[PDB]
Amino acid sequence: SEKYFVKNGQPHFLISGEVHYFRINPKLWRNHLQLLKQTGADTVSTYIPWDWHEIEEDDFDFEGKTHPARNLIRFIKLCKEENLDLIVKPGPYILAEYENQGLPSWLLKKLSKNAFALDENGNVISPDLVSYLSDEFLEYTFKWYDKVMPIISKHQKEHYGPITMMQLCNEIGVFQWLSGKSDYNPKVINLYKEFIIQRYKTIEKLNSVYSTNYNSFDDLKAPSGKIKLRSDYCAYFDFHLFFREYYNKYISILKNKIRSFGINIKLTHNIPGWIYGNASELPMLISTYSEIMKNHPDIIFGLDHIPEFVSFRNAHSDLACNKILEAMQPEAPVWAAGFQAGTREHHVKAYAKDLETFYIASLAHGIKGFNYYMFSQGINPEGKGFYGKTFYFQTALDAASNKLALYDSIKKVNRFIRKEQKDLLRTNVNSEICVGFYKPYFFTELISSQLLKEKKLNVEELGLYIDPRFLREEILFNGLLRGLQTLNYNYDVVDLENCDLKSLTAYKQLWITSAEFMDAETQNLLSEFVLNGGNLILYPAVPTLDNYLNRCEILKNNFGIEFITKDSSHKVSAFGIEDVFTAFSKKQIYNDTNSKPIAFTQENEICGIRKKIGKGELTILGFAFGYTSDEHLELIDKLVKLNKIKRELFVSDKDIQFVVRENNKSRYIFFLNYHNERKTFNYRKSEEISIAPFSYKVIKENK
Amino acid sequence: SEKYFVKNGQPHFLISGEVHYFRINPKLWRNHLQLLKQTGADTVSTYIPWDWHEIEEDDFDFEGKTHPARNLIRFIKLCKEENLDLIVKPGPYILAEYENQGLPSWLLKKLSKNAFALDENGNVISPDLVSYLSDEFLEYTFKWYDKVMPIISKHQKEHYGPITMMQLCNEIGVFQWLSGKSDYNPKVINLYKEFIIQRYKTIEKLNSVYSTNYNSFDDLKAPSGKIKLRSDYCAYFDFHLFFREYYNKYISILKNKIRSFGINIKLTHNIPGWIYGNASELPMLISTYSEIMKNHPDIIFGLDHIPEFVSFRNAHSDLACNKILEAMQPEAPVWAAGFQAGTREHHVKAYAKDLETFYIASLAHGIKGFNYYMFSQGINPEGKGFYGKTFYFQTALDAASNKLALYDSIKKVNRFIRKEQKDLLRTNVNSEICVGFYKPYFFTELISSQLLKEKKLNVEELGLYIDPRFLREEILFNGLLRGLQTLNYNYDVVDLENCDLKSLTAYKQLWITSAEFMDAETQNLLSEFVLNGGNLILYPAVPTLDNYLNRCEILKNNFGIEFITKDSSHKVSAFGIEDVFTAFSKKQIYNDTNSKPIAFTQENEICGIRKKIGKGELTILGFAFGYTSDEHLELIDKLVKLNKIKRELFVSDKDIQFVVRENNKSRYIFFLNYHNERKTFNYRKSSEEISIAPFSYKVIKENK
Ligand SMILES: OC[C@H]1NC[C@H](O)[C@@H](O)[C@@H]1O
Ligand SMILES: OC[C@H]1NC[C@H](O)[C@@H](O)[C@@H]1O
Ligand SMILES: [Ca+2]
Ligand SMILES: [Ca+2]
Repeated sequence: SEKYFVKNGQPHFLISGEVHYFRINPKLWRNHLQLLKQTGADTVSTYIPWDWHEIEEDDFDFEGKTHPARNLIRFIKLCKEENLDLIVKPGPYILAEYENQGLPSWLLKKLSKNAFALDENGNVISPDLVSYLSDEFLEYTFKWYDKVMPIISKHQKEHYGPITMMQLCNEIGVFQWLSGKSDYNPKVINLYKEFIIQRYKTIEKLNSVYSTNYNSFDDLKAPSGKIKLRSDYCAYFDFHLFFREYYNKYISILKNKIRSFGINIKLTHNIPGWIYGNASELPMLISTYSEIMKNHPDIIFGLDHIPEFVSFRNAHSDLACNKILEAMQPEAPVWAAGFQAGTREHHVKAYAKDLETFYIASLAHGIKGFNYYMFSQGINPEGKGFYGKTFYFQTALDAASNKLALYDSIKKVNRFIRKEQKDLLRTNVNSEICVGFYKPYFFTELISSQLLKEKKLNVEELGLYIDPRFLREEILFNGLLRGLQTLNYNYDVVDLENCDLKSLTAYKQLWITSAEFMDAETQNLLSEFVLNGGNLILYPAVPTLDNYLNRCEILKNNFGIEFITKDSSHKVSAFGIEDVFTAFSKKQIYNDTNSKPIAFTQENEICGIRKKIGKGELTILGFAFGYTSDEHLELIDKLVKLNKIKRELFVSDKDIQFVVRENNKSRYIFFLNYHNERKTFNYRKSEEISIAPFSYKVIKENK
Repeated sequence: SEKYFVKNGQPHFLISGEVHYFRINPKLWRNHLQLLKQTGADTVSTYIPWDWHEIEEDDFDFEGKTHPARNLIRFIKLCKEENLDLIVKPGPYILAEYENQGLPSWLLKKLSKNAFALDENGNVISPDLVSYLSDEFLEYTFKWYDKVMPIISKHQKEHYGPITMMQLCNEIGVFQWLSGKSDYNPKVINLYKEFIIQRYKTIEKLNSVYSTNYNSFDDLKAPSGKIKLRSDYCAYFDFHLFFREYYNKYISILKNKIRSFGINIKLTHNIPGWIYGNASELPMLISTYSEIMKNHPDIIFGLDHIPEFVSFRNAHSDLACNKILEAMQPEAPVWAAGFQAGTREHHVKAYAKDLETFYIASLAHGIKGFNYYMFSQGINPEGKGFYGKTFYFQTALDAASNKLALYDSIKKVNRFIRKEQKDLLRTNVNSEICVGFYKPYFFTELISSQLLKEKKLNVEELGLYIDPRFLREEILFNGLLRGLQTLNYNYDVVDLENCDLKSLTAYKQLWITSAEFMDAETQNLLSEFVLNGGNLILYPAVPTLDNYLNRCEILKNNFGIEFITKDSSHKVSAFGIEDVFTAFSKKQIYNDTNSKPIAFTQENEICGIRKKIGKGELTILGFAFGYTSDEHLELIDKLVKLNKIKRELFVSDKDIQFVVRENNKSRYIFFLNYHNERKTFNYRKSSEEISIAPFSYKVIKENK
C-alpha cells in the first residue's frame, strides 16, 4: 500500500546531502563526501551549472582544464569511490543564488529581445529571465544538453553508474510566482490563443462561457491588470490553465531531449512555496504543476521544506504539504528534495535542535526520503554568487568540511531511520477523515498570492464574498488541517479532479471547504458520494456557480437545499457551542424542511443543517470558521464525533501532538512537543513520559 | 540621566497588572487583586467599557443593578481596600477583543453613515470604525464621559481614591490601520481643505510648491488613488501632516472634556504596531502621534509590546521600539502600557519561559515600568467577546483566580525588580553611537504600509529609487538597529526635528539612513554637526531634494560632494569586504576629491568615501545594506571601529547578546540567549564561565 524508494529489493529511506562541488575547494571534495557517507547518508545531490562549464560559447570544461572545481568528471569519480549515489540537476535554470540563475553571461548578452520574458508593454521583465519556449533559448539549452547529457548518460544507474535521478530545470514558473507577472512574449501569447481556440473551438462557444462579444479569436487579448468583470475572471482562469499547459510543454521538450541520450533514470522537479517558515502558499505552487503531474508518471515531484523554526506557529505546514502532494502524486513516495539543513539567510537562524525535531516530525508526517539542503555550505567562486561570498550557514559541514552542530543531529536521525526504515516505510496512519483538494481555488498565482502586494482579484467586484485564497489559506490550511493535526485526528487529502467514487467510500467523513463556485463534475461527484452512503461535511457555502461563475446548482438541487444570503453578527452558535467566530457577516440561511437545524445566527436564523440524502448524510454550515479560538477546535471535534471517529490514543496533555503509524506487525507512536515547555504526560490506547521544549519521543510497539 | 517614575521622591518601578472586572465573577474580584498584589505589583489596570455600562441609549449601570460585573464602583473600592493604585481606560474605543471594539451595539445601529470612516467611493470601511471627529460620534462619546468621568473624578488619588492614571481612548488610528484603508469622511475632506488654506494662504504659493496650475483652493481636493506625479506626492505629504494635526485635535477634544470634570491625574495613551511578533511598522504608527507629543507634555505614551515568542527572529523589535519612544518622548520614562502576559488568541501560544526572558530583556532594553496584559484571564459575559467566550489564555491567573505557570515567572521578575529598582532605575548603558530618527520617512500610512490594501507610492514613477518605507524597515529597523544590537554596540535614537546640536556632540558617531529627500533644517543640522567636529556616517544617499521633492542640495554642497547616479551589480566591496550585497542597482558614484575612497562597484567605480570637513569626519556610502548577510555585520562592525568604539565585554560566543547597565554604585550585566541552543561561553570586561539555556537569560549584579 505505501510508496517508498527501494535499494537491494528492500524499503530504502532516501538520505541525500546537497554538496555543491562548484562551491567547494576540490582538495576537500573527498572529505565532504566521506563525512556525508559517515552520517549514514546514501546519496549526494548537486547542480551542474551551465554558466560554470560552458565558460564561453562552445568552450566546455567538465575536467577542470580552466578551474579545478569545473572537474565534474572527478566529482562523479569521487562519489563512486566513496559509495554515494548521485542526483544531478543540470538546469538550464539552477537558481540557488548563482549569478544569472545559472545561465551563462555570454548567452544573456547575445540573445535577441524576442528570447526574453516580456511585460504587457513589450519590455524585458529581467535581463535574467528568458521565455521558456524561446526558439533561441531552447537552441542554446539543447547545445548545453548535447555536452552535459552524454556525461550523465555514461554514469546513470541504468548503466550501473552512481546517478539515480536527474532534475529538469529548477522551479518552473517560480519567476511568475515571485513577481505575480506573466510572460507576455508574443510567442507565449500565440501559444495562449492556440490553447483557447483548441479549448472552445468557436468564438461563439467562448462568448457563451465568458459572456464576451468577440467576432473572432483575432479580437481576443491576453488578460492583464485588475479583474473588474466576470469576463475578466474567466479570461484569467483560462490564462492560469494555459500556463500549467505551457510548463508541461517546456518540461516535455526537456524530457524528450534527455531521453534522446538514452538517460532512462527517474526524472525530478521540486516544489517551492515556504515563506517565513510557513507553507500555506505551497499548495498554490503544487497546483502550477497539475498538467505535468497528470501527463508524466515518470517525473517525481519532491518538496522544498524550509520551516526556519519548529513550533506550534508552523507545526501544521509540513503535514498539509505532504498530504496534498500525496493527493496529487499517489503513485510516488512523498520526499523532500529541499529538506532544510542550515539557512539560506544568515539573519534567519536554523538551530540544530529545531531541525532535529523537524526531521523526526517529517517521519511522523509520512516523509519517505529527503535531501538535506544544504548539507555542505558553499563558497561562491569568482563573482558567481548573486547575494554574497557564502552559500548557506549553520549547515552540517561548512565549505571547508568543518563539522557544525547540525552534523551530530543528522547522524542521530539517520541512525534511527536506518535502524527502522524496513518497518517504518511500510507504515501508514489510519485516516477515517478525507479532505477534498479543489485545484481551481489554487489557480491564482497571477492575481492573488502572499507574494503579490497589489491584488488583481477582489471578489466583491464580481458579486461574490468568498475569496478562494482566503478560503484555501485560512479556512482550509491554517483552519481545518491545522485543527485536525492539533486535535490528533488523522486526515488524508484527495484530488477531486477525475476522482474515483470508490476511493472516497473508504472514509467515514469527507470534508469540503467550498466557495460559491465549483465545476459540474465535482458537484456531481459529491452528489453521488452522499447518495451512495457517504457522510459529507460542507462549508462555508453550498456552491451555486461553476468555475466560470455561470449558474451551476447541481449539488444544491440534488440535496434539496434552499437558502438566502443575509448579513448577521460574525458569531454564531453551532452544536450548542456559543460565540463561534465566523469570517463573514454574509451567511447562508437554510430552509430546514426535512432537515435538522444545528447552527444559528445571533437573530436565531438557521445557518447550518444536517439531513439524510439517499443512504448518506449531509452537514452544511453556511459560515466560515478557521482556527482562531478554542470554540473552533470544539466545533471541529464535535463534527468529527458526528460519525464517532476516535483518536488512536488518549494523551493526558492536549498540547502534545502524536501520530500513530502502523502495519500488520509494527506500530510507531511519534510524540511531538511544539511548545516552549517541558511536558510530562501519560497515554494509553483507545505509560508516563517527559519531553523537552521543541522536542520528540518515538515509542515502538510490536503488534 | 534617567527618566523613571517616583513615589515619596524615590525611584519606583511601575508594576501594573491588567484585570478586567467586567470579565471576572465579582465574588472573585478580591482574590484577583490579592494575588496580583502578592506578586509585588503596586497597580491594577482596566478598561471601563462604554458598551458594558450604557446598556441601552441613556440607560447606565455602574453599580451592578442589571449585572453584578457592572459594579465598577465596588471594583474601585476593592482596589483601595487591597492597596492597589488603579489605571482606568474608559475609551471610547478600548479594542480589548471586545465586540465592536467596546462601542455600544445600539450606538453603531443608531449612527448615520457620516459618523463612519468612508473610503474614496464614500462607502463605510467597517461597521465598528467611526470617523474620530464625526459630530455624532463625539456627541455620544461626550454623553458617555458625562456618566463615567464623575465616578473617575470622585475616586482620584488626590481625593483618597485609588485612581492614579487614565488612558484617553485606545491606540488612536489602530482600527483605521488594521482596516487597510484611510478615512475620506466629508469631515476629513473639509478639515483638510481648511488645513491647506491655512498652510499655503494663496493658491499661487501652493502651486509654486506642488508645481500645479490650480485657479483656486476650490479646485483642489484631498488626494485619492495612486501617486503618479510629484504634485500627487506633495498633496499626500500635506495629507499626512494634516492627519497628525487631526489626531492631535481628537485627543485634545477628549482631554479638554476630561479636565472639565476636575480630573487632574496623569493622562496616558498607548502605541500599537506589533503584528505576528515583530514591530517594524510600530515606528510609522508612533509617527502619527508627532503633533500630540509636541503639544501635550502631560500625556505619557506607553508601548503595547506583543512579541508572541522570544528569539533572534524578533530580539531587536522591543529595543528599537523603546529607543524610538524615547527619541519622541525624551522627558518621560519608557514604559509598556501593554506588556504581553498570555495570548489574546488561542492559536498563537505564549510560553511562560519565552515571556520571562522578554521581561528581563525589557529591563536590559531600558524599560522603567509596565502593565502585564493580561495578568488575569477573563470570560466574556453576554456574547461580548469579539472572537469567542474566553478572553486571553496562558495568563498569570485563569478567570477563576487559579495561579497558572506564568504567575511564578512574574513573581520572580517582580522580586528582582523590587530588590534592585533603587539602583536599576538610575542605571544607563554607555551609548557612543547615535542613530537619527527622521520622522518624514515614517509619514506613509496613507500611501505605503504592511497593512495598507493599495500601494499608492511607487517612487520609480517620481524619478526616485529609494523608497522611504523600504529604507526605514529594511535599512534602519531590520538592518542597522538589528545589526548594532546583534553586535552588542549600545545606540541611542534622537529625533532630528528641532534637534539641539549640543545633544548630538555627546556621541562618537551619528548614523543617518538617508533617502534622496530631506528638509533644509535637517540638511543644515547635519552640515553643522560635522563642521563643528561631529563624525557622521551617512548612507545610502546624499539627499538633493526637500520633503516636497524640490531641489535642496545644502548637505551635498556643505560636504563638497560631487556624484553621478549609475547602474551596477548589487555587489560592492567596502573596507576590503568583497561581495557586500546592496539593495539597489543604482548607486551614488563619488569623485576622489579631498577624500579616501573606501567602497567600489563591480566596475571599480567609487561608491563610498571618507573625508575630514572642518573639525569633523564624514563617511558616505552610495549604496543600501540592511542585515541580510554576514558581510553586512562585518561592514557595520568596520564602520563602528572607524572611531574605536569598543564593546563593554569580550564574550567568547558572538551569538550571546549582553547589556551592561551602570550608575556610580552598581553594574548589572544582562546576558540574553535568543537561540535554541544551550550555550557555554566565557566573558570579561574590556574570564568568568556561563551556561545559559535556550531562549534564556542571566543577570549578574556587581557592587563597584
Ligand atoms: O490585542 C491585544 C491588546 N493590545 C493592546 C490593546 O490596547 C488592547 O485592547 C488589546 O486587548
Ligand atoms: O497585531 C496588530 C495589532 N492588533 C491590535 C493590538 O491592540 C495592536 O497593538 C496590534 O499592533
Ligand atoms: Ca500517509
Ligand atoms: Ca428543500
